[PDB]
Amino acid sequence: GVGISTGTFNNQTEFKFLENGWVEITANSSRLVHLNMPESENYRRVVVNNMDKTAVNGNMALDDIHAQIVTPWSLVDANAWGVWFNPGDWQLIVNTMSELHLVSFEQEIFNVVLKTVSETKVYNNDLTASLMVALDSNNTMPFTPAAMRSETLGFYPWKPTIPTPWRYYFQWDRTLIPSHTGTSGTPTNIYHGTDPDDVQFYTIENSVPVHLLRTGDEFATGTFFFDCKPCRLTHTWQTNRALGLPPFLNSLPQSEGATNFGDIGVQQDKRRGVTQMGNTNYITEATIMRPAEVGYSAPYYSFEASTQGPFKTPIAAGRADGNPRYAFGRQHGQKTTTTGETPERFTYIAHQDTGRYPEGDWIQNINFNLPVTNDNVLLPTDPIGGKTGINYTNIFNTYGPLTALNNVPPVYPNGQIWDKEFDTDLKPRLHVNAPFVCQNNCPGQLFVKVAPNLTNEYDPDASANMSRIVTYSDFWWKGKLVFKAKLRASHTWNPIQQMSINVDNQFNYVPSNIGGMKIVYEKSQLAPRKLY
Amino acid sequence: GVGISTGTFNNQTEFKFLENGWVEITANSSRLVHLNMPESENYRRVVVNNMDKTAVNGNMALDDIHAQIVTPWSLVDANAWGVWFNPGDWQLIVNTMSELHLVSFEQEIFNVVLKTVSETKVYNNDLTASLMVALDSNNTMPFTPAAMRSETLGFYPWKPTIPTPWRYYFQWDRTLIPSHTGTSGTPTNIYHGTDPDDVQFYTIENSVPVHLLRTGDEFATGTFFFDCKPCRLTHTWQTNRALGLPPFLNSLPQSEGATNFGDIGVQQDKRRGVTQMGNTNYITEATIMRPAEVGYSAPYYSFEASTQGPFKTPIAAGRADGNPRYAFGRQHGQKTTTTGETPERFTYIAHQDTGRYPEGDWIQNINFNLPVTNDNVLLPTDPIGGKTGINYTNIFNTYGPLTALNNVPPVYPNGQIWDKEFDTDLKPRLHVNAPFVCQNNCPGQLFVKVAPNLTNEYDPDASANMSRIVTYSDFWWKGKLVFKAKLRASHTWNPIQQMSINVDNQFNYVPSNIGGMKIVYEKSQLAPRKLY
Amino acid sequence: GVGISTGTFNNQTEFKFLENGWVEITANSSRLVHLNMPESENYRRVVVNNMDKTAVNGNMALDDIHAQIVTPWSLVDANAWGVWFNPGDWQLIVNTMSELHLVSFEQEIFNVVLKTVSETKVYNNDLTASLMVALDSNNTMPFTPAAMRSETLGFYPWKPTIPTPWRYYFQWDRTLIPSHTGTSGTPTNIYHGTDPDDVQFYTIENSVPVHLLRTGDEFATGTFFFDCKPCRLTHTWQTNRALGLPPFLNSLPQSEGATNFGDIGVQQDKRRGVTQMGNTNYITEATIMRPAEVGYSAPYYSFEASTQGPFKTPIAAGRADGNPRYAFGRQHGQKTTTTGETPERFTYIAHQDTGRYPEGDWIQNINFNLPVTNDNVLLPTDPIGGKTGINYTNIFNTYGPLTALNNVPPVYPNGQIWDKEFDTDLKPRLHVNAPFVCQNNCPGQLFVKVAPNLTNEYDPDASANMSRIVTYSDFWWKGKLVFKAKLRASHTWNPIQQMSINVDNQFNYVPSNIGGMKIVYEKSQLAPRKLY
Repeated sequence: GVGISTGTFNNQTEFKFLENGWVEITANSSRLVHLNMPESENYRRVVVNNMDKTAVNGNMALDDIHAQIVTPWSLVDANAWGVWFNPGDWQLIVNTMSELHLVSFEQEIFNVVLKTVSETKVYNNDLTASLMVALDSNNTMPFTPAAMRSETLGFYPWKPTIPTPWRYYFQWDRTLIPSHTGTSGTPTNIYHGTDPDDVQFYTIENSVPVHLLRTGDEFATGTFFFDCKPCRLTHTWQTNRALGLPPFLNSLPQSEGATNFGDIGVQQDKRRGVTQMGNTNYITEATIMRPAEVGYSAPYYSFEASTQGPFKTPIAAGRADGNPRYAFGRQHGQKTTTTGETPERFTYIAHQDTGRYPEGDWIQNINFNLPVTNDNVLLPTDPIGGKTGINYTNIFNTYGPLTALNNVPPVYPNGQIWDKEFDTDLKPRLHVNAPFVCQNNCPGQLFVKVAPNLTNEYDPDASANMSRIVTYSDFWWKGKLVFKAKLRASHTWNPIQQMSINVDNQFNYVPSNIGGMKIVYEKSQLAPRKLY
Repeated sequence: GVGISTGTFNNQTEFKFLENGWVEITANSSRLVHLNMPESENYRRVVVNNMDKTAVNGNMALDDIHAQIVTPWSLVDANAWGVWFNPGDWQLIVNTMSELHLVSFEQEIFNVVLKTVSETKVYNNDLTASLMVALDSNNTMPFTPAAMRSETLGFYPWKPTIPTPWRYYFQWDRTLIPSHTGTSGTPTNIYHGTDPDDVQFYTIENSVPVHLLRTGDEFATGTFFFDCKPCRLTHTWQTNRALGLPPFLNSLPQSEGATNFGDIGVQQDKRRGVTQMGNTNYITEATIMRPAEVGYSAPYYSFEASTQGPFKTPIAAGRADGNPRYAFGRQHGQKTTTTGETPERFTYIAHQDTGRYPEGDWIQNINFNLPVTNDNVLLPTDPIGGKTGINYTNIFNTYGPLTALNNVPPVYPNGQIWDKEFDTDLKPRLHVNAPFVCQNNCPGQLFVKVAPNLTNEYDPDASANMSRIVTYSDFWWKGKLVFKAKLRASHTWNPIQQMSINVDNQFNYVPSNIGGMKIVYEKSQLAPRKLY
Repeated sequence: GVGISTGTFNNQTEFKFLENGWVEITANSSRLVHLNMPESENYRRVVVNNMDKTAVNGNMALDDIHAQIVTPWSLVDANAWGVWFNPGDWQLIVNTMSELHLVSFEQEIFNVVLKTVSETKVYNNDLTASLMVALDSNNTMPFTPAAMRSETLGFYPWKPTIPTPWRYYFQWDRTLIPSHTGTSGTPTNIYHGTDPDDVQFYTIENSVPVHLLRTGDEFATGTFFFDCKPCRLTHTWQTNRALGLPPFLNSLPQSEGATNFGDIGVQQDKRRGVTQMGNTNYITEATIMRPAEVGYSAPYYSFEASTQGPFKTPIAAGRADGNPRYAFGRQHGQKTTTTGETPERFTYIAHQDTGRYPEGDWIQNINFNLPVTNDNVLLPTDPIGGKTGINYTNIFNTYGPLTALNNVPPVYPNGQIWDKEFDTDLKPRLHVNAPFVCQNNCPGQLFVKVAPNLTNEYDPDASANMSRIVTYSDFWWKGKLVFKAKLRASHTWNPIQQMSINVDNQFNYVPSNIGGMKIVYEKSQLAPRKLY
């Protein structure tokens, strides 16, 4: 009946140790989730069109034109690290573990409460009303990770949280020709509507069964199981210069200090080795044949425009370009006592040295007369197409068979845990948004809604919105995400980098006078790893 | 369902008589515990700083500076004697039983009722809301015995009671250089913040499971089992002067009265026996060797300072130095019909003679010429450091390998029953606050809270505190605390001191005209026992 | 056979993971040890008498007068942390473990080579000479921890080492009456000789069976197994002021910032609680009855005289006094390429707050009037004995039955691992120099010597010392030490302090331009632990 509890609340992280240095990290999590009824029971097709902003020349990158189907449902999304680990648990993981697997995931909605607002205000229990709950176990609906809009569940167990009102992308065609300031024409900036071939109008009611939980009942998902390749909590320092055997230092220093450098004792054009610039006798530090290329140069800040308008091309690793800029509100790390709509932001400068420094690059003629003349060398200071501010590195691309990369690091507390693989025939090698990629299916999105409490005056043949007795739900969500992780080993003599509390960062991890609480970014990959 | 009770109030105590002179005393205690919702859901960090009162010189001992983590949860603490035994039961224990063991302890919360307040006031039941209940079975939370503040459950079975709002100490660093009145200038009274090395921030949600009871189901703790050493309900009178064989008396008195003393026959330098004064022939009751020292002189009213500011050095046995002074409110013994904030107070003058009388002490020179001259004896009339008010016994310690001591007596009704042993590598001989001390684990602290009963207006991103439906709960708590105790035997001819109702103390044990009740303090070690 | 190798070098650390969160840590250590022949074969009794330095008044603590037996043997001592663990392994231990047991120890000598020098210098193999090796399995000889003098095996595997020449204390009687500068005359400073009742002359030749290893043979000390209680790698932040339930705060702060404190609502004389002060109604955080006493005050820089001369009385834990100060050489952590004789030094400021701050002490009269008048309070500024520098806290001792204490922390690399328990009938609670103390037996000391290669001219009747063929030995030593440690768990929300490499300490842990090395000290007890 009504008065019997339908479950329990758990936010314990349990570390169970196993054979051979493995640990099973059972990250229990639980939250009180609050849900108002939808603005309308209908599905809407809404077009956003900021021609007011993009019609100003030069503001082409501020295009927000898109079409979306607004759904009368809300999504309970736990796909962010902050939902699962408090910072001490994260410290234990990143300091102690080396590689990290994702094992299982399960959810439960329980202790549903429904309450109506009446008349001053009087709140009364709707013991007869129901909470509609759907689990897209078959991945029928379009996938939408809430982390990329900072819309996941909250990161504090003691604060209630809300689900995101769900929406998905309808198809549209849009063209936006680039223009700079002072072009003095009108660029073609128009919206073409929808290709009829590519129309899709999903609905929760047709796609998936819906359970009508009243108050004394509980919903439990199955125990999902992943098959992902490992994430690694260790970074690589070795660029191309670091791979392989250094040259023999024939003349070592005889006294201490920084000024006493060591010298290679043989002329550069009578050294012994192998090089790929075959016409050149010089075997330098920079020209000797390495096995492969670590990382790749990319055309940074370039936009392709498919039919759906311009978009920034992704970059695998940063030096700046590449390093993501997470921005988030008060559920998700900002000081909860802050006043204002301005979000807190950080750029995650990853530890991995896989990236590039474009100002050091250059191209030069095949003849390779080493005291290069200006005509024989193309430098980052040189213009392309007459534009002083654009140089060749902005358009350059060195991706090739010899390129070697690392998967993107975890980004606690805001970043994703998992993402689903593309449905394409040829599939991307790495996802820039999440470390683990579900290979063939991913956890079903859990959609939640409060059923219509109709008024006695309702008449479906009338055109106006149906009068609904105002009702809202509070319900408890429980989740259990299991990881399998390997404890590290101290291969090297020296101590490694480790996450630590210090005088500077102390008060980020304890509340203020008035319960002001925050969570700060903590770097996931700390220990160096021998790439070669 | 809703309408079915889930437990029986029981405040009896059985005395079950086992073979071989042991009684299993089962104490049951039941209380209606009333719980308002917390002032704020967020964990707060609050520093208290009475610089204003400690900056005036001489007020060093009034130092109240501390930091604490004010917590939404409230604690149900039953660790006091008055919760379990009434004066009649306590009489039957102390008057008849020589030693007392703890056996087991268990708790049950039952018959939860949740109610909501709406503005005149109308009180309505909320069958959907839930009491949040958590048990720290693992003792992972910081231990907080409520008896030291007199915030335990109430000691009357009929009155309802309230649980203590929970809080625990945080790190802080402080220096308070002392100063008498008339000091030239201000001492360094300053607060240094918190060491990052020492930060521990605990939360119930991340540490222990939590149960969302609602109105219809119970929470029950398994039978915890103690292993503590016996508390002995009998006191020792024998000072060093009363250990061993008294001297032989040659001239016994021949008539009655106090004037007719008996005399030892032979001169003090011609007596026989063992002294521990190698250069002295006088054998006297002060000088004759004894097996060991009962009790120890300790530096009385010595305040001692750590990183966290000054504190009193505790003392194991009092004579009024050392003897504990309890201040307590109307839940816990004061006459309930009295007005005013002012607590009732007693000082527990224990029977046992393990204490000291500092004004009688003295130290004299090794040479030990008998009628000791002024220069050769240091008396308690003599000033250390020129301070007339501070004689040597204030600065004096005689703890040693020969010190013998008793455990602290039980104090009824306010004294603690059990206490947790320290996680130090070297553990103290006794705790001055409770007779029994848990060797390896102690009963789990029971935390309670009422869930956030939100309103429709809630937005987690809003800076202001969440709007909550004003909720309170009453839940019946039932405890069962089992002891095992040994019946005494009459070894002496003479009868022993006993607790008794008399014309003076009569009306302390029955209610007043308007139903006021009190519980006076009762002495727990009445029968004398043989030390040697 | 001469040429067959007799062992294998091993300096690896294996971290082997057991059930239930235990890690078996197998530290292997291997060294080359160089042993010249003794200066003379005879046992020598030598007395050191530095009257030239201590006859100057005030040079009392510079007393070095002692007697010792200078023994031809040399001791191979591995009893120090740096012999076994490098900084990376120690980082893993301190950052990831919680308690650390000590399991077993074994030793080996292998690949012995003997050589002789003939006059330019010619080096010739001594195929027939032998190295005397003696294990004192029964501990007949006095235990002699070389780490006290910083003469253990060196901490670098790739650098040879030399063993300490063995010596032990003979008995001597001494009196040194102290004096200050400007004392009237030369005080008693005399060497009395030796008490015949206490004479003990030990020879390795008579007390242990001596093995003779030529070149093709080994000696393997079988596995000794310890039974020591665990060392804890966590530190206790709570002092007495932070034990128990904090006082309830009525005036919670309503705005951010350190300058907005909370306040207790109730006046100090109307405040509920318990105090060990029978005549004081003021309950305050200094006076409230804590369970026991964490730490203790001791007479700081007190020197005490035995039969054999003055010595520093030791202190269990420091704030300064009590904190150990190490002086160590090139083998044991100093920059190996430094010129000069001066040792490198550090003072190990342990993280535990069990120490005292003597400037905050005060003692006040039993009446306890609050604005204390000068006569009624003794401060650390007041003179005692008429001396202005010495104050009462130099004499004071707070040690009592209520004292709780922590064991000595590990000090990496120069501190001991184990030490032998004293043979006294009552044994100390702790040792100030090793974390583990062997309960009944401790691993045997290994004494090494190169046997005499006599010349043909030898005659025992000759007055002069014998003639020897100048010879020395190099032998490879290997040892294995096994620990059993428990991995930590993240109880707190907040991260803990952790050992890390950073820009300040980066070049401490890696070799220099001309191959220098150092080992900087590293703190053991990092993570906080709760007492109560």
